[PDB]
Amino acid sequence: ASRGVNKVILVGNLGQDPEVRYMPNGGAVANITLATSESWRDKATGEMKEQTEWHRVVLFGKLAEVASEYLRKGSQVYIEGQLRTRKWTDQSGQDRYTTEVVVNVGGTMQMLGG
Amino acid sequence: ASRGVNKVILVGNLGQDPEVRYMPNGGAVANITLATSESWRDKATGEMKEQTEWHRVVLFGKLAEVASEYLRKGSQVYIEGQLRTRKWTDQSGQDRYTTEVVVNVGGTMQMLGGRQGGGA
Amino acid sequence: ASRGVNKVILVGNLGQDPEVRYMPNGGAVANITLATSESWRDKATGEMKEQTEWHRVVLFGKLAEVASEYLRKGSQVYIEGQLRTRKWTDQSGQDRYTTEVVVNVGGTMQMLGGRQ
Amino acid sequence: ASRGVNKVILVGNLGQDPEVRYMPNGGAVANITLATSESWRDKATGEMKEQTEWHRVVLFGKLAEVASEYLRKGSQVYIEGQLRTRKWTDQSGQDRYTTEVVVNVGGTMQMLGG
Repeated sequence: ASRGVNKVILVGNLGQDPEVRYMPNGGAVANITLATSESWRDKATGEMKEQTEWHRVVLFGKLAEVASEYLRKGSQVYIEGQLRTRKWTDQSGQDRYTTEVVVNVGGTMQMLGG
Repeated sequence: ASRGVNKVILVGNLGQDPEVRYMPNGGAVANITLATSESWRDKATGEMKEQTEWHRVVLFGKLAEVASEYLRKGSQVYIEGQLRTRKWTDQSGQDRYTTEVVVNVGGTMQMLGGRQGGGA
Repeated sequence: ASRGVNKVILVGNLGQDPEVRYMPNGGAVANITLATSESWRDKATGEMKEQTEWHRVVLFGKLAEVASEYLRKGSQVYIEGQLRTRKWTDQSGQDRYTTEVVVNVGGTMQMLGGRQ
Repeated sequence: ASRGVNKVILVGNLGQDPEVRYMPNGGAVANITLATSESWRDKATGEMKEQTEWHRVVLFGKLAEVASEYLRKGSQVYIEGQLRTRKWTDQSGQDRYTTEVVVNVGGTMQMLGG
């Protein structure tokens, strides 16, 4: 063929309110940041030893809007976007961010969250 | 005591042979780079186009090894790892890479895929 | 292709309290039934129509227990088991049930309150 | 309280030709049967036993067609449908089949390369 399967699945809480914004063509684009966590106590020296990944998801169109009107910090959502590392040059050098992009092929859904 | 679900699923072809290591000379860590692709005929030229994401997957333990013994450039694998963006300071500033880490909760599997008969 | 990938992912609510069982082996086996839902509109025969699949998940070992101690009707869990249609002859004919089996390769996790 | 996430992911080989049908008036419906496998040696016998699940996937629209035109037996596909147990009364009693339904939210893709 010439395609493959690039899929990301997430169940997490927004760590910050939806970071909305618009662009050319007049685009709706939410930038929520999810946080998954995985703990595993045993053999160390003190207290606690948890780890929590922070995903940089990226919504578009409706979802973007939806996110904006109803998503809040603490909420718990299920994302089915896809990996998309994007290059951008900072105030000098080139930086790239891998973000969770939910475009059609996937979709957000929230739970009872908090 | 937080958890949630951080899962990545990939079906793709390695774009470069597998980068394998062993620490402590057995904590094997493979670093294969997958490539997924998504085309479409560009409408304004009518020509063919194709953007292709390159994922940086990371295998461990057995899979790492497995990858090493049987995973070659162009091979097609199914990974079920999880997202793990990790921070590292370059030769000056701080950089972070989001890699596909396959640790237990997931696992690699290859298809007959493309480009075989290695050792002509 | 020689082994393939059989994976099921679910986010749903138990429709009834668990159903723990202990087999000779000594293991515990929870049989919670999840319910996913998908509503939608039309123009043929219906209003805002909603159909809801009922998955028959199957837990083992710890999870089975966990489920038992803290899973009740209405809880919301994330299962990562695998499809497993199993044949069994009823009080006469042969019947087969496709159940969501979570064995190692996957795992349960609940939303809103947990092992806490 | 009217959703959740019901998703099935499969990478497998059709165990035989895709049963391709074109509904009463138009849209088709493919009925390919996937086969996943899981082996292991016997902790005593040493035999290389292997259990293999057979999924009953269901394609629609394009995919259905695609399947028909290019999915040959033995083909290896990736399905991203969702679980859908459906009730039907046999030539007497009530029977229910849990099938892998690929409707929009998912999609078929075959492997090959050679």
